[PDB]
Amino acid sequence: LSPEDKELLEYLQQTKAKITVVGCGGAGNNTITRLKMEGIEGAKTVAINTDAQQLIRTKADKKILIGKKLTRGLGAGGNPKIGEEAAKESAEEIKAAIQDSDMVFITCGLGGGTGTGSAPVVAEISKKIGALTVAVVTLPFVMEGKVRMKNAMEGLERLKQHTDTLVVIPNEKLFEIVPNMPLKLAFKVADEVLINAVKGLVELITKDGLINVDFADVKAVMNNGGLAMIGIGESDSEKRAKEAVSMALNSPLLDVDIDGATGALIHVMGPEDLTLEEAREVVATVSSRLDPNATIIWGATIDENLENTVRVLLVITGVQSRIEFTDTGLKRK
Ligand SMILES: Nc1nc2c(ncn2[C@@H]2O[C@H](COP(=O)(O)OP(=O)(O)OP(=O)(O)O)[C@@H](O)[C@H]2O)c(=O)[nH]1
Repeated sequence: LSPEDKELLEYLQQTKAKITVVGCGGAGNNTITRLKMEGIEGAKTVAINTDAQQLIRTKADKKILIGKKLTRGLGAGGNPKIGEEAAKESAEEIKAAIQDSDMVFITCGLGGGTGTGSAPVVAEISKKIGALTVAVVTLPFVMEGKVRMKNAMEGLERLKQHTDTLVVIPNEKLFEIVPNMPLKLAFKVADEVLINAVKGLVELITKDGLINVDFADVKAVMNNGGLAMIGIGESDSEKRAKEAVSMALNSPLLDVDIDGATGALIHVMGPEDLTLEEAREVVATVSSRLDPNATIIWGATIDENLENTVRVLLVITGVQSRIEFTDTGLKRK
């Protein structure tokens, strides 16, 4: 290299795109374990919990037992205030774990005491250290009771204050995607949706695909993404891409009017035969549903184990104006 280049290269050393995924509580730890095992690209995994038992069986690059003094390696018994206090007690440890992150993804299942209470604290620390802060959480199933939903919605309001983009997945809508879903599989299905949303979002940024995804562009869209919801579709039919995206756009997970969306993140995943043209069609389709002024970030990657199905992850941002937060859940205005 040359003097100019050598300098630049060194610059590239300091600069980067450090991404960290933080799973709080049992549901959050379960998600992290999966990401670590199946291997998530270009991202560090961090699991935190008050419950030492759940944490020890979890798998991640780093684990943080929060609230030692407060809970003594025990769970929060459903009390969000314990999770919040616990996270505060361990702020320094959490800070050390996500310290040099350019972007932090916070994931958990809202409704319990740990995830609900600590997620907002992790988010506050994430922004204070200057990282693009994104949350991807789930709301509980109706069958879990109103207390769990209230605590979740309150935690959702608190989280909303400290995140740059808050992606919310309504577990209850999973029953609209698979009507005859056996209760014993309800959480195994939610698990699948959570992983696809988080891994899908993370890899859209870190995984090499048929087209480059610029981190700066991702920042611009998510810096003020506000409240976001997802849509998931997949098809192996003649018009794989067309059907997949149609499924995503009509997904019950995307429970809101999207015409008033400020932006979107689109991740097209398919087998080795996936072309840029299919991905283009997915994006073209989505763009016609959103405001003509919305910013759309998209990518297309190859998923080794897909065979001949194309999957589409959609993330519509800035829909807070079309949603209302109630103690019973999210309601479309
Ligand atoms: N996908 C998924 N969601 C889960 C699972 N377990 C529970 N949930 C959901 O996540 C919410 C919070 O549960 P946990 O993560 O177990 O709770 P916690 O944050 O650890 O809180 P405490 O046990 O009170 O300390 C529940 O209300 C369910 O909606 C799981 O295995 N997978």
